[PDB]
Amino acid sequence: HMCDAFVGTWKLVSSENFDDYMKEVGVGFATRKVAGMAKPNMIISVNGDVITIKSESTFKNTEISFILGQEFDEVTADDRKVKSTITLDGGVLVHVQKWDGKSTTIKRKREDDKLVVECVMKGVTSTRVYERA
Ligand SMILES: Cc1ccc(Cc2nnn[nH]2)cc1Oc1ccccc1
Repeated sequence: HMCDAFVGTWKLVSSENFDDYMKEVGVGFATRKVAGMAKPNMIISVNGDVITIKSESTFKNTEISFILGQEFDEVTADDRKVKSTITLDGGVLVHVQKWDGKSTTIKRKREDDKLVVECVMKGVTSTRVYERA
Protein backbone atom coordinates (compact mmCIF):
# COMPACT_ATOMS: atom_id res chain seq x y z
CA HIS A 1 0.00 0.00 0.00
CA MET A 2 3.22 2.08 0.00
CA CYS A 3 2.38 4.29 -2.96
CA ASP A 4 -1.42 3.97 -3.04
CA ALA A 5 -2.08 7.61 -3.47
CA PHE A 6 0.38 7.94 -6.41
CA VAL A 7 -1.01 5.00 -8.42
CA GLY A 8 -2.95 5.91 -11.53
CA THR A 9 -2.77 7.86 -14.78
CA TRP A 10 -1.88 11.53 -14.58
CA LYS A 11 -1.66 14.28 -17.23
CA LEU A 12 0.62 17.33 -17.14
CA VAL A 13 -1.30 20.55 -16.73
CA SER A 14 1.33 23.17 -15.84
CA SER A 15 5.00 23.67 -15.79
CA GLU A 16 7.17 26.41 -14.35
CA ASN A 17 10.87 27.10 -14.92
CA PHE A 18 11.42 23.83 -16.76
CA ASP A 19 13.57 25.34 -19.53
CA ASP A 20 15.95 26.75 -16.93
CA TYR A 21 16.05 23.42 -15.07
CA MET A 22 16.91 21.65 -18.28
CA LYS A 23 19.64 24.22 -19.02
CA GLU A 24 21.15 23.63 -15.59
CA VAL A 25 21.08 19.85 -16.23
CA GLY A 26 22.93 20.37 -19.53
CA VAL A 27 20.17 19.66 -22.04
CA GLY A 28 20.82 21.18 -25.44
CA PHE A 29 18.65 23.75 -27.21
CA ALA A 30 16.65 21.57 -29.59
CA THR A 31 15.86 18.93 -26.97
CA ARG A 32 14.83 21.61 -24.50
CA LYS A 33 12.39 23.15 -26.93
CA VAL A 34 10.73 19.88 -28.01
CA ALA A 35 10.74 18.46 -24.48
CA GLY A 36 9.30 21.63 -23.05
CA MET A 37 6.29 21.43 -25.39
CA ALA A 38 5.40 17.91 -24.26
CA LYS A 39 2.29 17.24 -22.17
CA PRO A 40 3.08 13.78 -20.87
CA ASN A 41 0.86 11.25 -19.29
CA MET A 42 2.58 9.75 -16.20
CA ILE A 43 1.34 6.20 -15.37
CA ILE A 44 2.30 4.89 -11.91
CA SER A 45 1.64 1.31 -10.86
CA VAL A 46 2.74 -1.06 -8.15
CA ASN A 47 3.05 -4.85 -8.23
CA GLY A 48 4.40 -6.22 -4.97
CA ASP A 49 7.53 -4.29 -4.16
CA VAL A 50 8.09 -3.12 -7.73
CA ILE A 51 6.98 0.38 -8.66
CA THR A 52 6.69 1.28 -12.37
CA ILE A 53 6.55 4.84 -13.65
CA LYS A 54 5.89 5.38 -17.33
CA SER A 55 5.99 8.80 -19.09
CA GLU A 56 4.20 8.80 -22.53
CA SER A 57 4.32 11.85 -24.81
CA THR A 58 4.97 13.01 -28.30
CA PHE A 59 8.60 13.69 -27.26
CA LYS A 60 9.56 10.40 -25.71
CA ASN A 61 8.06 7.37 -24.03
CA THR A 62 9.96 6.29 -20.95
CA GLU A 63 9.55 3.53 -18.39
CA ILE A 64 11.32 2.83 -15.11
CA SER A 65 10.72 -0.04 -12.66
CA PHE A 66 12.39 -0.09 -9.29
CA ILE A 67 12.33 -1.13 -5.67
CA LEU A 68 12.56 1.65 -3.08
CA GLY A 69 16.10 2.18 -1.88
CA GLN A 70 17.66 -0.02 -4.56
CA GLU A 71 19.79 1.77 -7.13
CA PHE A 72 19.20 1.17 -10.82
CA ASP A 73 20.37 2.37 -14.26
CA GLU A 74 18.15 4.83 -16.10
CA VAL A 75 18.48 6.41 -19.56
CA THR A 76 16.67 9.71 -19.19
CA ALA A 77 14.43 11.25 -21.84
CA ASP A 78 17.29 13.64 -22.74
CA ASP A 79 19.65 10.59 -23.10
CA ARG A 80 21.72 10.90 -19.92
CA LYS A 81 22.93 7.58 -18.56
CA VAL A 82 22.31 7.97 -14.83
CA LYS A 83 22.39 5.97 -11.61
CA SER A 84 19.08 6.43 -9.85
CA THR A 85 17.75 5.71 -6.39
CA ILE A 86 14.15 6.32 -5.40
CA THR A 87 13.02 6.37 -1.78
CA LEU A 88 9.92 7.36 0.15
CA ASP A 89 10.59 10.17 2.65
CA GLY A 90 7.68 11.26 4.68
CA GLY A 91 5.21 10.34 1.96
CA VAL A 92 7.23 12.02 -0.85
CA LEU A 93 8.85 9.96 -3.56
CA VAL A 94 12.45 11.23 -3.81
CA HIS A 95 14.37 10.30 -6.97
CA VAL A 96 18.07 11.12 -7.11
CA GLN A 97 19.94 10.78 -10.43
CA LYS A 98 23.76 10.73 -10.45
CA TRP A 99 25.95 11.07 -13.56
CA ASP A 100 29.29 12.55 -14.48
CA GLY A 101 29.80 13.77 -10.86
CA LYS A 102 26.51 15.73 -11.03
CA SER A 103 23.25 15.11 -9.21
CA THR A 104 19.61 16.13 -9.60
CA THR A 105 16.59 15.34 -7.46
CA ILE A 106 13.04 14.85 -8.60
CA LYS A 107 10.34 14.80 -5.90
CA ARG A 108 6.78 13.61 -6.46
CA LYS A 109 4.13 14.69 -3.95
CA ARG A 110 0.37 14.26 -3.68
CA GLU A 111 -1.23 17.63 -2.88
CA ASP A 112 -5.03 17.84 -2.92
CA ASP A 113 -6.11 16.07 -6.16
CA LYS A 114 -2.79 16.83 -7.89
CA LEU A 115 0.53 15.16 -8.22
CA VAL A 116 3.28 17.78 -8.03
CA VAL A 117 6.73 17.10 -9.44
CA GLU A 118 9.58 19.28 -8.21
CA CYS A 119 12.92 18.98 -10.02
CA VAL A 120 16.03 20.59 -8.56
CA MET A 121 19.50 21.02 -10.16
CA LYS A 122 21.78 23.08 -7.90
CA GLY A 123 19.85 26.35 -7.29
CA VAL A 124 17.26 25.80 -10.03
CA THR A 125 13.83 24.30 -9.38
CA SER A 126 11.02 23.50 -11.68
CA THR A 127 7.52 22.62 -10.65
CA ARG A 128 5.30 20.44 -12.88
CA VAL A 129 1.70 19.83 -11.85
CA TYR A 130 -0.28 16.77 -12.95
CA GLU A 131 -4.00 16.04 -12.67
CA ARG A 132 -5.78 12.70 -12.87
CA ALA A 133 -6.30 11.72 -16.51
C1 LIG B 1 14.83 14.62 -18.85
C2 LIG B 1 13.64 15.09 -17.74
C3 LIG B 1 13.99 15.71 -16.57
C4 LIG B 1 13.05 16.05 -15.64
C5 LIG B 1 11.71 15.83 -15.84
C6 LIG B 1 10.74 16.29 -14.87
C7 LIG B 1 9.54 15.46 -14.81
N1 LIG B 1 9.48 14.21 -14.41
N2 LIG B 1 8.17 13.93 -14.49
N3 LIG B 1 7.47 14.96 -14.86
N4 LIG B 1 8.29 15.92 -15.13
C8 LIG B 1 11.36 15.26 -17.03
C9 LIG B 1 12.30 14.85 -18.03
O1 LIG B 1 11.97 14.17 -19.21
C10 LIG B 1 10.85 14.54 -19.95
C11 LIG B 1 10.65 15.86 -20.33
C12 LIG B 1 9.51 16.12 -21.07
C13 LIG B 1 8.68 15.08 -21.53
C14 LIG B 1 8.94 13.77 -21.25
C15 LIG B 1 10.03 13.49 -20.41
